Amino acid sequence: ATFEIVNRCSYTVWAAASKGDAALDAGGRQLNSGESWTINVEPGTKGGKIWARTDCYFDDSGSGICKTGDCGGLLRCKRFGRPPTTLAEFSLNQYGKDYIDISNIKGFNVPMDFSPTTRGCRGVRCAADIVGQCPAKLKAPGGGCNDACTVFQTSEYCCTTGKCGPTEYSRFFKRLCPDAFSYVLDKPTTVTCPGSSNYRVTFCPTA
Repeated sequence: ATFEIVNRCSYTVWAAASKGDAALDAGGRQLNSGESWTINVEPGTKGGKIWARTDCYFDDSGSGICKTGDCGGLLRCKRFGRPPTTLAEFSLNQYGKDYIDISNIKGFNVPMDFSPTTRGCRGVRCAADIVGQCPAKLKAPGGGCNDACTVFQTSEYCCTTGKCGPTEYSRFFKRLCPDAFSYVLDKPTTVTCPGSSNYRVTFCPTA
């Protein structure tokens, strides 16, 4: 499977890509404005994610920092990212089907489009101006908009039981971004496409 991570943002970003315990394809890139990087994701791959890192410096040694989605300090993300981050997440070939989906459970820090490039199903999207109306207590350290948990690490906000519920915060994201997860116990927003379908990820969708 191929994912086309297109960067439409007016700035530079370091798209990111991990299956959490490892990179997915090349793990990390940097695209300037209007650039795409094409990664081959392994078939049957479970639980990969793609996100975007903001405001960074990495040497000729793949280290450094990013105000957002910093993955243990390194270009080539082999590990998931530091909050706050719009979460592009897929599981492929789990019995004929594929699972695409965007989640704000890890916050928001860049608008995204995750859409199939094949025939089959729908893409999902979360391009509202989150940073723009982020509640000030979610107001982000880097230039994103943090999630309750990353902000209080309280039970409530963290679903630190299993038994959960919605919060005045979870719905800010949900009022804004309905097709994405605003919390764990969130009525899943998954979009089951066809097996082996190819996708396209877009940073700063039409707008």
